[PDB]
Amino acid sequence: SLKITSIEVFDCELKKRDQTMSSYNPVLIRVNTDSGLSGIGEVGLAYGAGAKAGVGIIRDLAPLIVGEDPLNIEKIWEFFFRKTFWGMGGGNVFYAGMSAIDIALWDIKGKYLGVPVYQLLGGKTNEKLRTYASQLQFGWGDKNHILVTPEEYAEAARAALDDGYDAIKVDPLEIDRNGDDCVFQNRNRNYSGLLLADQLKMGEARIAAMREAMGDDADIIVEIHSLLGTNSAIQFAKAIEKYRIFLYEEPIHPLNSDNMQKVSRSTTIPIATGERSYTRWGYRELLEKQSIAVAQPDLCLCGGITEGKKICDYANIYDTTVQVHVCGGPVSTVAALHMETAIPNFIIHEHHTNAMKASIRELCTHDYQPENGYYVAPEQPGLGQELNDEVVKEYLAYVIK
Amino acid sequence: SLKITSIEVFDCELKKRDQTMSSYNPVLIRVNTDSGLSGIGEVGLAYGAGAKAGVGIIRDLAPLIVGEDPLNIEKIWEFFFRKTFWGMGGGNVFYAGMSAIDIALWDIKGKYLGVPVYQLLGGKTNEKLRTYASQLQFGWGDKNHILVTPEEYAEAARAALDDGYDAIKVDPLEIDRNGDDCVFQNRNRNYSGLLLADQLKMGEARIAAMREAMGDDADIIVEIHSLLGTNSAIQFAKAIEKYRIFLYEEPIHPLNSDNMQKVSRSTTIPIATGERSYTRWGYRELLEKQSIAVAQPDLCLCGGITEGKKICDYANIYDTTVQVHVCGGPVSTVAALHMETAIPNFIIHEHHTNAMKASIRELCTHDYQPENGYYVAPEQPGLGQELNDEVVKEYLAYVIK
Amino acid sequence: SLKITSIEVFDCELKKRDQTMSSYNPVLIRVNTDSGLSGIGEVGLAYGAGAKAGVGIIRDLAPLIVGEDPLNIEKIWEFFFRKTFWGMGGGNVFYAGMSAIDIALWDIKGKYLGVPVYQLLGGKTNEKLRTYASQLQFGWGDKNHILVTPEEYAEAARAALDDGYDAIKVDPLEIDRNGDDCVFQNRNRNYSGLLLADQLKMGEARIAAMREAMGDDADIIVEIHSLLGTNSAIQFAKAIEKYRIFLYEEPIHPLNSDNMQKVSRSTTIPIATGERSYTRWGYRELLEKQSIAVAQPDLCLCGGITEGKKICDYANIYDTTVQVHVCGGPVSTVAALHMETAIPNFIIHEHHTNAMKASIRELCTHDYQPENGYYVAPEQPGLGQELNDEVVKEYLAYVIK
Amino acid sequence: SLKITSIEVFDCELKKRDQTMSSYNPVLIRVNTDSGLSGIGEVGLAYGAGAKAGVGIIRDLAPLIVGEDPLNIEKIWEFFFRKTFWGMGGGNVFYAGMSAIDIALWDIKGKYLGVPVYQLLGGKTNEKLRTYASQLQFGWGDKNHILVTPEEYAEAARAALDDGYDAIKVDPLEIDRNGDDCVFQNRNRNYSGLLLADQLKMGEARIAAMREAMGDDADIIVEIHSLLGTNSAIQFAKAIEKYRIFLYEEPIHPLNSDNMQKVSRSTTIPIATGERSYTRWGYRELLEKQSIAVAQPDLCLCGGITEGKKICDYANIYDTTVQVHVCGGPVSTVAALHMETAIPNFIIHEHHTNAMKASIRELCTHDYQPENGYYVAPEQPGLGQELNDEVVKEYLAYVIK
Ligand SMILES: [Mg+2]
Ligand SMILES: [Mg+2]
Ligand SMILES: [Mg+2]
Ligand SMILES: [Mg+2]
Repeated sequence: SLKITSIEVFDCELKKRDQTMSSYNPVLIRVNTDSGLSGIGEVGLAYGAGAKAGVGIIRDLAPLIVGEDPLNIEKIWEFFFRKTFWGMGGGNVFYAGMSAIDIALWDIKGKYLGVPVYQLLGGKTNEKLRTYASQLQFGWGDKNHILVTPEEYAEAARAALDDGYDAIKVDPLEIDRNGDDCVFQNRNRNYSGLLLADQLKMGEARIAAMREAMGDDADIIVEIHSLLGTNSAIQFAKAIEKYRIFLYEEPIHPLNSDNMQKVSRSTTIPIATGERSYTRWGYRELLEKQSIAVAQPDLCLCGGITEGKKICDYANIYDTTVQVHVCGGPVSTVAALHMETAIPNFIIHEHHTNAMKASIRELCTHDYQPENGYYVAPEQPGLGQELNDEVVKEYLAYVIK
Repeated sequence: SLKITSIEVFDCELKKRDQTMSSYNPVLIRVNTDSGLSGIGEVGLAYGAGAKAGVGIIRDLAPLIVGEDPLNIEKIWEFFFRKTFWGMGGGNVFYAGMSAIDIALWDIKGKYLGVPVYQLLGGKTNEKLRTYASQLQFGWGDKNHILVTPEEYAEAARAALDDGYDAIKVDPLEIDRNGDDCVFQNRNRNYSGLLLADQLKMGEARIAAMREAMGDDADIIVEIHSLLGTNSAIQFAKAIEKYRIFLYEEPIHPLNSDNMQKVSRSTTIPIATGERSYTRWGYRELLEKQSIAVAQPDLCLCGGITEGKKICDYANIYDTTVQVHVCGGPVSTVAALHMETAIPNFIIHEHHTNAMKASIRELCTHDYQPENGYYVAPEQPGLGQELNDEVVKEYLAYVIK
Repeated sequence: SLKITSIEVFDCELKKRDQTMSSYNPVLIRVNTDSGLSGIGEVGLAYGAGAKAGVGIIRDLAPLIVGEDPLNIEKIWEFFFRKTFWGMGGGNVFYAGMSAIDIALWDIKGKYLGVPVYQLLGGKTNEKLRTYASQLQFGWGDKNHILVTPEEYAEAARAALDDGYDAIKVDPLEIDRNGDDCVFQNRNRNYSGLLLADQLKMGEARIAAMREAMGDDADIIVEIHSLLGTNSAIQFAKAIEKYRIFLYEEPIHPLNSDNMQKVSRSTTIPIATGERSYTRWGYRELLEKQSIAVAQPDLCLCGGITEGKKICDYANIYDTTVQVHVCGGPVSTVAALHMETAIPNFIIHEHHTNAMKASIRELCTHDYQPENGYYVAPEQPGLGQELNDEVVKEYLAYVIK
Repeated sequence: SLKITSIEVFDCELKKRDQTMSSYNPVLIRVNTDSGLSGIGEVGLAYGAGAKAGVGIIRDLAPLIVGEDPLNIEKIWEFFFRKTFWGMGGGNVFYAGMSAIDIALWDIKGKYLGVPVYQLLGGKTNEKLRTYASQLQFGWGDKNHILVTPEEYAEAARAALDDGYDAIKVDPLEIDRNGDDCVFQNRNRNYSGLLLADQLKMGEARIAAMREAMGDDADIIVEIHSLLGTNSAIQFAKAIEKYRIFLYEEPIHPLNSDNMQKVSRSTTIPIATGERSYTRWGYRELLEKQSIAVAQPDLCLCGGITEGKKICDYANIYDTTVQVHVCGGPVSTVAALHMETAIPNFIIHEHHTNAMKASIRELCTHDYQPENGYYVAPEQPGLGQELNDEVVKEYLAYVIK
């Protein structure tokens, strides 16, 4: 049999190699065994305020499974859920720690059994995966900058379509009229109540310009990053329904599920959420209340592959399809690709604007990128990724033995 | 006006000074200002899997408020909620980081204004605070060890009453037949479904013996630590109803609020929970579904004094009274005392079996202990504690400047 | 320590100095202590039928706290709630009496601690406060008269915008086709059922003329003063949705919360209410039923600053923002300014058309007015207002000793 | 036709004529007409904090109907509801002012038409009215003082039965161990959460002793005066169910109707409330949620005879029967008797322990007292009372002409 021998934690402070990417700190792990099979995982706190907590949570959780059999993945998941105290009252950090370990264990099991992770998740259901260009308020391809003017948003939409995408996502309210970023800066605090005329006009004009540039057929997902409250989310939705919006993502935060239901009932645009929703239990009220068209769990936050699969299976009975949230290192991308290949209720894959950055790509050994708007799964045993040790040795923070 | 100059984070690995306390690791902070006024706070992850994540979250949050005016407490809270990404989909670790900072800010403001924190929370509403002896499964007073036999539990109860308490709390199922601890060990996995006869008998016998030793008048709170599921929680409740139980704490975890409601409707014992429920949003479904008689936020987890007050005020409209959850360092205790002194809907104060332990006491410079089953408020400016520098220098982990 | 020594009640029958303002009777109080620190408050019954009851309620409540420590503000509030009989079945008059006393106690506590009241409410969250010109059916600035013709309403909108406002409020149905006032006269009794064509046309034409005059960007709040019933409120709302209405205030009275929900579900205009809703308990059904976008408690009716803060905190979890209702003397204005400065869910401040009247301004020592559409908080200890004794000595009605 | 010429308001400070009755201050009015017909009414704020507000509200409302035709009772009621501002967000004081006027108008109309008021309410439905001896915690008959010991309560019960009653009401928790009164004093603040063992025992012992002294057949109503909260109300109910309790009155206050429902569902004792519930709107949630077996509007608070009748008629469709709340002057009694004589859903009449007191009796010119546990209706035109001018001249406070 196998025993876990050590877990390495990498604090990937990208600013050390790429000062461009200073808002960014992937947290990667490697779980090693006495057989010599290792697996890699990722804690999904690469952006916002969380990376150092993410490193910490691996230090908290890793000691509990040193010496244990990695193949009992359900048992290990349940132990973390039940026997840690915080497993039964956890959130983004705790479940991110479980997720990272869980991903690595799936990687190990695939290598042990000689097959890609999608085989272990039910086989090749989807041979290729429709993909969108994500977060175009930061540009696409050539012109990468913070976009303010409607013409700039139109240009980014054209760039993405020229790159062979037939779907894009944009947050048209994140960037204020001065070019400040409302996700991370105290700007437009009124967003949580009702929009001002200028703000409604700013957001609608960006979407209008993008729809004009793209034509009618390509799809537009409107990302809101939980910036709006129930009333402004509905207000803005009604202003943009005329542009044929595919999905309306995180119109408000997920903490009040009844408010999510009210948003969904009050616009014709289908609602997506999930990146800030963790475990089956974090989807129960969203699904039961018929509030969402699309679930977007992050496999590096929601409980990993074991739990992600369960969220997908559950979503299916409410006609809710799945786009895994992906915004971190290469490990998140491969976990998503295996999940999406296997699940019958896949809808679309998210290709983040920064997924081609050198400092992200160099963390791992393989590069999986879309071609002409489509992704395919890795075919090697396990996830099909390893860490690039030449780079990650500089990011090694802790070894749990 | 004032400016935050640095935040110190203390990783209190108590095992370094007391090998008996290796299950515990308080996480303390100190927020310093350019006036020389400092405030102290606590991240409520002293037990279970979480301490190192708690250290990390302070590394993540502290840099965002270095240089800012500490007096703008509501603004700082809201910024953490809104502009960090994870504040709108947090959990135990994120909200614990917010809590510690918030508590340190109230300490600063009390010191600045020259009054105890209870004055800033509305004044001296409750002159003294009824207190219970908490967690008697580990003994009380003279005989402190893991208790197994009904007679041992009866002895603990007598010891508590002799110490001047007229209320105790006990988890009569945590310890199995062999003395193993179900909270942190993989024992009695069947607890989440239905109890076996031996287990029902084991728990009831402990309660029965305790009630016999105490007499009818002293109160028994039954703690379940979310060890049971809906069905076993009800099964066990109905077996112990005959002993006149004051509160039933965490019969199940709080992740499914409808199941909490079902428990509440299926026993005559009033339900308490809340140590694993964070922010006002954490209490909305519990209160609206009329599921709980007593809310138990931990001020070092639930969002601090600012948010804890709001939880208390909200609970009041549903006739839900409050016992702050306290299991950590001396900072958690004083935050609790100030809150409980101010709120009209205080019910009882939790005095944990280890809150008198040297290795916990020695973190801070003052003593606050109950007398004749009652607590009173600190009366000095601010929280009424400082760090004991001679001790905590050995625990200093990071300074954010 | 401090003890309350006396409470003065001022029956401000403005007609004694200003026959123009004969519909108006502010009720002010002053609470004095043995330290020489005094605080002022206001009973929010300056208009409609209530002022003499308001004077009476201070006579009823004041004796109960002579000799008591004013710093225990929560204790005093709770005593009035619990131990007066009518505190637990009260309404506008009883809660107005509690509010006035509560405001004065906050004033005292701010002076005692040397800081403005907003500091005690959580600090400076909002540095400036967007303000609307309120009740333009009575004119703005130059032409103050009862407005009937659509051109007159357009003129008042222009006057307000010229005064530097970017938002206005108007009740376009209060004034009937003969210039009578439906709020206080038995006219258009059919309003509670369904509107007649002429009435629908009258109201819509006024709003249309105002939107035309203002342009598209400035905001229009439509005040209904509970004149309409569920069916006519919806009927009228649907007629005016085309003009981009910001808020629809008091479309019906608050006594049937399910009817409020039905109104909210049946129009795209966000609903505001609250001036006739008192205490947390008066908002529970409004919020739970997701009926309101904006809460408008009057701090001189709803339970004061202590309770107002609690209403704001509660509203926030439903994405409900707050505009304090202000239509009385200068004390109401300052209480609102301190509240709005501190709360994270402020949306807009109400500047009533009569807030510049000489006979109102002369009641107090300071004048706080908006500049270019914005208010700021007072900065002196306490509320930042005192009574102007030269004037108010003529209004002194009772001293409770 | 007739015209109202003046309204006299009497501030009945009974302490001026009887120092034993200093807790009580009836507020009476007389409405005079140009025909010489007068009517009398009562503002139901004779106890608790409210009398002077009640005098004031008559000053506020009276001027609005001087000169009007008193026969248009529905019109006058509706005008107060609709055209005063506060009538659509009132409460105890506002609706009490409406009530007093309304009762005086029915007195006038009965006199004008030459028939007792019950005839105008539908006729003599109930020839006699079962009556209970109310509030035995203050003694009955020979021994009138604050009662403490179970034997004292048993003695009160025997005294009532000897007086010909076959039903009593008692609040067994209002008086503490030391004889202090929890209704108006800050004692037993914990009552709003959960009862302590001593308090549960104290209340149960009083009920037990009473049931023993009475025998099984006579009825016991348990009054709680809204002293308990949801959880303690249920706790105490379940302790006294064994004594066969007829009604449980005001187990909690009426501000949260969902909690009232929860109480109703959690005990086998039928719930009564309504003295602190006003207008039909005050009863809607109570009746629809099937929370109450018996409604207890006070006609001097709930909106008078006009509105009281409507409450009775509405309660009927939910099988809710009516006991009018009566604790005030002789006017409240006769209004009750006429209402109860007419309504098909009468259940029992409340005879308060002080309704026979000289200082209350002497306010009016006639005697109406129960006999052998039964009341009958007055038979003279109108209400069947006049003011005793020789007494009330000393209480005259205002005349509105
Ligand atoms: Mg997103
Ligand atoms: Mg616990
Ligand atoms: Mg209004
Ligand atoms: Mg009663």
